[PDB]
Amino acid sequence: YCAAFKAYDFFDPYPAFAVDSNNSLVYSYTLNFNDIADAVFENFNSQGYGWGVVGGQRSTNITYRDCNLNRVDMHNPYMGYLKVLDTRLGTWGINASGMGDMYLERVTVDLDDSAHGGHREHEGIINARGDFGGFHDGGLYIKDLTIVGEASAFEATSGHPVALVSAYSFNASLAYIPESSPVTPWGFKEVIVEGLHCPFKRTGRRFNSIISAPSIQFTVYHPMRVKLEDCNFNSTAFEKFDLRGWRVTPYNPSKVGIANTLAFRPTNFVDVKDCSMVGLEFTRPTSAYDYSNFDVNLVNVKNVEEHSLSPFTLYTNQCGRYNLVGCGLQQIVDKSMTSGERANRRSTFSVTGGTWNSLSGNPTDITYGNGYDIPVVATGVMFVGPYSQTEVTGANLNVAEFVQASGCKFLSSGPTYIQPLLWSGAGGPTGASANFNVARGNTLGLNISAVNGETSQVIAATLVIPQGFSTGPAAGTTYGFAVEKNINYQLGLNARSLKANVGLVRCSDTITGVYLNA
Amino acid sequence: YCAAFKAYDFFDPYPAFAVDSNNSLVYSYTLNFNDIADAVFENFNSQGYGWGVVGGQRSTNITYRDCNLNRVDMHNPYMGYLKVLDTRLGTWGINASGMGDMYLERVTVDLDDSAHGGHREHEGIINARGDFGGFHDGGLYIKDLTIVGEASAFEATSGHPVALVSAYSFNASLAYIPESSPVTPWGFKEVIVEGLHCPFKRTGRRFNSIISAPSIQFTVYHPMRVKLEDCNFNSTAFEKFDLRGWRVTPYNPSKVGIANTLAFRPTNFVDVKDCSMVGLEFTRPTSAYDYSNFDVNLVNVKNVEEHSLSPFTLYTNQCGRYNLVGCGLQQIVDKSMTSGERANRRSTFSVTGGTWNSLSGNPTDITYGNGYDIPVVATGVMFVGPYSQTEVTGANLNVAEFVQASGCKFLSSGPTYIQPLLWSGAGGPTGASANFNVARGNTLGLNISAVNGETSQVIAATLVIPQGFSTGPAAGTTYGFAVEKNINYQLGLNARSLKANVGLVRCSDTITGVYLNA
Repeated sequence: YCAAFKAYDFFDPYPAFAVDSNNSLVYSYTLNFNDIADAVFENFNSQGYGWGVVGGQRSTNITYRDCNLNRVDMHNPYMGYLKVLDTRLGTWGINASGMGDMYLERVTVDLDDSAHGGHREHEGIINARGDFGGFHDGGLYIKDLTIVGEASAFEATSGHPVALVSAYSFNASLAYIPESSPVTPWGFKEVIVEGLHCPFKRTGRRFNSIISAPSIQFTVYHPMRVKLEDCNFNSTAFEKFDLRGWRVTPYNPSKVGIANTLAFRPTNFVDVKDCSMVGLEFTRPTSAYDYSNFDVNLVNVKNVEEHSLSPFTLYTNQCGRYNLVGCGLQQIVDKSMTSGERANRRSTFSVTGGTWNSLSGNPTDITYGNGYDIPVVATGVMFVGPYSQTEVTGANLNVAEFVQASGCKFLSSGPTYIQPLLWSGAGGPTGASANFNVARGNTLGLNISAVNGETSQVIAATLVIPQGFSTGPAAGTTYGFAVEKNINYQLGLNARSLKANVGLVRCSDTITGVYLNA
Repeated sequence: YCAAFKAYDFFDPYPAFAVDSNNSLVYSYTLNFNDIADAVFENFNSQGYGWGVVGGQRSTNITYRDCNLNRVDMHNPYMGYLKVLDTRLGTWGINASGMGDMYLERVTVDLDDSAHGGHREHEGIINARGDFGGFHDGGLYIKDLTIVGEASAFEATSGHPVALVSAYSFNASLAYIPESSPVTPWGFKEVIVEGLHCPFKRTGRRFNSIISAPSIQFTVYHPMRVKLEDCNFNSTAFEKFDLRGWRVTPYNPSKVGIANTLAFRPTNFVDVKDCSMVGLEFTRPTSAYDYSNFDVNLVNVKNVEEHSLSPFTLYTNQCGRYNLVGCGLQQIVDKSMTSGERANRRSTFSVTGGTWNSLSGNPTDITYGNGYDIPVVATGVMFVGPYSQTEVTGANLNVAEFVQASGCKFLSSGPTYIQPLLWSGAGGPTGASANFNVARGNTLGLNISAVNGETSQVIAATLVIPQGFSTGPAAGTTYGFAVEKNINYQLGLNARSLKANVGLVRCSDTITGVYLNA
């Protein structure tokens, strides 16, 4: 019952290490307060091994400035704001349920936990209270966060590193939010991270998950909006968004099954700008909880560190819409590597600008419904990979079937640019057998060798695949001087929903090759 | 005449509430200073109803930190800088004319004004002094501003909520900047807002305007550059940029009439990124003050709250260039809802990526000059709305006439995609009548039923509308095997500036339908 005060340079050489008969850690606090308001703590010094040194309950407008503590904690939720500025934090991080907003600025976290064997009560760095239901009805705003250490002792027992943000309940029959309560059970309403620095390289992935709910109690919602900006993870493995332990979103209370991402409203939003990772993964929830529709925006995302190659790959398993602008893309895979599932809904992908360097593989790996009804669209993209103009390679067929391109360039190795080859043979007047799929809307070029009585000429024709308004084939005519005749060509088409299957190549003269005229 | 000092820990349980014989508020101060420099005020407590408790004149390099005051004010302009950090403010906000820069960081504003009978000296939250001409020759930089309350008394007595930033003069004959003065009469030279939080939902719109000049004195220029980022208005009505009441911009001193927004230089710049609002509106000034040319950039703008649907609408009747990248667009309306005026000049629109979900209406509403000379250009956009492939609907004709699209998809309700239908009939050799407009540069596909002496075939042909270099019609030639003849078709065109009117459908065989091949 204190208000309008300020504390100053208390000095503790090291915190207490209290155990029980079984040599397991028990609670002990250097500072413990209940029912305070308008408090400022400055230059507090209690850092080291042991239990968290701060315990708070039912407080308002708490500020920590220039402190050196191993934990900032709050059992009963706070209200108003909670500010941690210019503070160095220990392995426990921050554990606080709240009905307000949390602010972090210029905070360093040290994750070493060697003295403790396992004993990690909350699996993330910034956590809600697992004994209060795991709710935080407010936003979290982070600026210039620095991470050092690894927390190897926890990883040995659990098998994975710590998460960045965690919000879950230990037991839904003891800690939960009742239906009649006016509290909205948000894990965190919003998460904004602007500036994450990791000066030391990590072999593997930096975090187990960005937002984690590793329980099976299903008490709180996944955050409505997550934004990452200027975050350098400095790791050699892809980061992932795990969505497998969250309550059903309040945007779909009736639990309507979504068939296409464009036929339902979005329920969650993710933005990543100017951040550096090797890859990003989205894992959908299990059945009876899979009713979300995500909206993802990626801008200028690639790997800048020298040890792990530049291009990044996008793994996805959750229904949603994906937009990429000026990114260093490597591959698009419609599966989650963590679980192995292969997607069960129709998504949307759009790529604008940047470079699509697939290295030694195909640009896309999409197999849900054989890839039909998946509109991958690219505009003004430079494609680098195992493409060829004289041989029909796997990359040539993959990019022609799955990607609708416009104003794009292709370059395998040489200083110049090439046109991918799709088919080679002799398309005479009786037809020739072909078998390959092309996305409707792509432009194809055909090299024609026209021969008259005693004269011949090389013809370069251009053909556009119809969008699918009709069941007719793709055909056209052109003229050639020095032979004084018309050249007629036609490609047979079989319906493949968004794509088309070429089954027969036919021309009045001989067609020698079909090229991707992107 | 004080300098190089600091003041700490002054507690005032509540500010003075001074009135006059007519029970109206009069001035009263807790702190008052003239001619100071290098001053720091920390932990000042004076909060509640009454007149603003701070009044300053002619100062340099003033700093407020960790304060709890109902107003921060400067009557005569300051120079150097003015900083408000980690401070809680009352309903008055900040009122300061300046000859320097203003900085705000982590400031909470409470808008409740019940005790006052609806009287506000200024109509915004951050204001320039109206008794000094309403000028501020310098920038305004805001970071993590939080708004609580509603200011219901002022809204009840005026009809609209308070504005965000305000700069105007009460009387131009008493407070103004003379021509011979070296002061440049900027309202605010630059406005940068990064982070706006509104934890409580508002029924209506949060602010009357972003930058407001609600007088008819015309003493200061509109801000040259305005930037918004990570702003969540949490309201159910659109926000608007009101451009009435501003002095003519110095970029057009001779007041040259602009006609196309591309033949004159830009005069004002607006950027909005990752903001959440229902809509956005631009209202042009009245005649004798409409000489501005705006440059607007919108990146990733949509509504994320659960109560108001995701897609956002753009209202504008002001001459300028508009760019949208990855936005959740609903409709583009070339009129102002506030005033009802439509337009008088030619603008430019460019849409890249994102989703264009028009719900149950048309994607565009453009009227000025019947839509001609307005180049709306889209690239890689997914269109959702009342489209149909078996029937001709208004959305089909609207999107065909007003939007020039390339690499775009259409989905009405189903799990698959459709091609909008523009015309149905029987286009024989004589020619069937038709009447519909299509923007030049779009690709049109037509379903043709070809019949030979005994054989028949379905033909799918594509056509590109010429850009307008000539007065000839759009024609083409294709070939069909199994009928052994060429198929010729032609669409009669009537020139409408950037568009073309199709008046006749002609083909040697029968044309049964015309589709938008995008």
